[PDB]
Amino acid sequence: KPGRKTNQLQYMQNVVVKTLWKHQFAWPFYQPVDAIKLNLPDYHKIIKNPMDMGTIKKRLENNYYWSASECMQDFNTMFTNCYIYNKPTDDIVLMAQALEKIFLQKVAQMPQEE
Ligand SMILES: CC(=O)OC[C@]12CC[C@H]3[C@H](C[C@H]4O[C@]45CCCC(=O)[C@]35C)[C@]1(O)CC[C@@]2(O)[C@@](C)(O)[C@@H]1CC(C)=C(C)C(=O)O1
Repeated sequence: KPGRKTNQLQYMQNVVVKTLWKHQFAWPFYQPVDAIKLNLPDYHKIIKNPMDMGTIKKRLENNYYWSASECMQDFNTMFTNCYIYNKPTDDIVLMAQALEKIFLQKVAQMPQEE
């Protein structure tokens, strides 16, 4: 509920979200995993905290977050869910790993808070 705009949250929108959206492998993460549309009967049993980059993009627009660290945790949840749910050989796993590498590169260049 307490939410806000900081230099760091601004960077999460204008650099991190904007760069990741453009990647060739980003499209599966544009919206919540839909267990009905994708015929995944155990998804919501296995993954208790779903997250996707569409939801993060909206939270940033609605000043949902108090700090960039909160936003980073949601990206982490999005990636970790993919790794936990899927098999090691699944291409979606390699897609997530490519996105997460870029995410981390951007987080490392993020301006320090205050
Ligand atoms: C269609 C869709 O959106 O997903 C389907 C799929 C992910 C994407 C896959 C692929 C099937 C192969 O068809 C390929 C062909 C080559 C490459 C490829 O990308 C896709 C489209 C799927 O692998 C089948 C199952 C699966 O649903 C997930 C469960 O593995 C999810 C789906 C989602 C949204 C996430 C984030 C997750 O953790 O995992």
